[PDB]
Amino acid sequence: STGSATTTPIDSLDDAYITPVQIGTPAQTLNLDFDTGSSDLWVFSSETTASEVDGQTIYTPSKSTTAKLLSGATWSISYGDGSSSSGDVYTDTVSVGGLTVTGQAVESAKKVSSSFTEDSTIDGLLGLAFSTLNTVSPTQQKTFFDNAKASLDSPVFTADLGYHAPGTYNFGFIDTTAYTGSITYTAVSTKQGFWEWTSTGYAVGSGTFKSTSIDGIADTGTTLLYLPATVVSAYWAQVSGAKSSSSVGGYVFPCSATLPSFTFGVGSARIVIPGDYIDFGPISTGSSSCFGGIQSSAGIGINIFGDVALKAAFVVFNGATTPTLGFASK
Ligand SMILES: C#CCN(C)Cc1nc([C@]2(O)CN[C@@H](c3nc(-c4ccc(Br)cc4)no3)C2)cs1
Repeated sequence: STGSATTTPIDSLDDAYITPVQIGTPAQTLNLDFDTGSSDLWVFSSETTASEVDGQTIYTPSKSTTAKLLSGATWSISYGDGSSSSGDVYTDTVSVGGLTVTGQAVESAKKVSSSFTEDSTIDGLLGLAFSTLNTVSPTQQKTFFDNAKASLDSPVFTADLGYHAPGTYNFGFIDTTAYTGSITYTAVSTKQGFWEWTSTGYAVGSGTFKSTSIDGIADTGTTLLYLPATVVSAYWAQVSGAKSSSSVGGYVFPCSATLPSFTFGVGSARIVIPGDYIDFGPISTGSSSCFGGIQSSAGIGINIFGDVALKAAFVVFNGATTPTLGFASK
């Protein structure tokens, strides 16, 4: 089997991408944030504390003929921004882009933190990291991909995120029309539960390439590109007036600037992030200070190839017995 679904930016900055997911019978369609950096499929629901729901579409398990309480199971998760959610668990039929998993754990939120409430466009998350990170207790649950894997034509999914435009998540096949050149595959470590790999270096703008190993994770659920402070400083040093602002929480730059590209290495191949992809616009409405799309990982303990990087590429998440990541230009 295969599936194919369109993913759409939630706003004009590409802060996140949402993909429609069918849950239950009859289908209840919720728009979920596919997150290769976590492993829980959780939704706003009829159980979510009413004051914490503000415009989201909710899953109502009592209206699904295929829903079953996963008795005694609970879940609780926090994300890198400090947001969190928790609740109980149903199993139900879940379909993405025509690909169906029966008995998928659907984690129903009883509580969500303020950043989730405030984002009316995100109805929940669909985790696509390794199932060893799933938070359901006492019986850990598998991701949608892990459950689908054995049925897929090939044990892969691909992320083809757009820049200020929709893109595609495919399951079970590689769309050879969706990229240019070849896909370069690179080894993955699953030891931390992430799609963790080692970039071979970077370049700023038209500069020469610096060969240096950069461990990090491919994370569709993170907006920005978080890299070591040395690399990030070398990038922003090329932008007049750019500086790290403790009050804003990262590098800002004059909105009057044109930004240089940023290249990262994948083996002997290179992915070039256009400068415009690094512009996240005014820090507040009307400001002439703009927020940078490349930020230091120093406070977080891990480098993160988030959407800024991934949307410059066609990315293969190969979940074969030895997992690998593939990157192609597009
Ligand atoms: C600090 C620190 C150390 N590490 C915990 C950093 C890491 N963080 C991760 C994620 O938590 C998983 N994917 C990202 C993600 N964030 C979301 C999200 C959050 C809020 C809202 Br509102 C909507 C979506 N979805 O995915 C970040 C992996 S490693």
